Amino acid sequence: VHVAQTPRSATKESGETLTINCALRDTSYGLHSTAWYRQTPGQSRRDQLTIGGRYVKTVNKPQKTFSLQIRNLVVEDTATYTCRGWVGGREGYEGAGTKLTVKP
Repeated sequence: VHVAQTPRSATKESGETLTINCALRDTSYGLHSTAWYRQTPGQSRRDQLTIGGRYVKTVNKPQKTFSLQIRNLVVEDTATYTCRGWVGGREGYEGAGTKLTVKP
């Protein structure tokens, strides 16, 4: 059991949209719930993103896939983004991360 997170890294322009695709794989468990996290080089803890506004989430529980869209990118969005997929209430798995760089 693991989570495949694509893309591993991305460079985008300001005002563009980034899309991160994650898939729960190698498990007979279902996709229980999802969360998305962000961490900049200046942080040793990640922040959990609040969905809404520029952040749009999608969950396909039968396909065990889930994605995130960050719209109207700015330089401040430069960070590593991690998706998390729960197989239940007390157990979850995470992707290898997306290193995003946004150019001015």
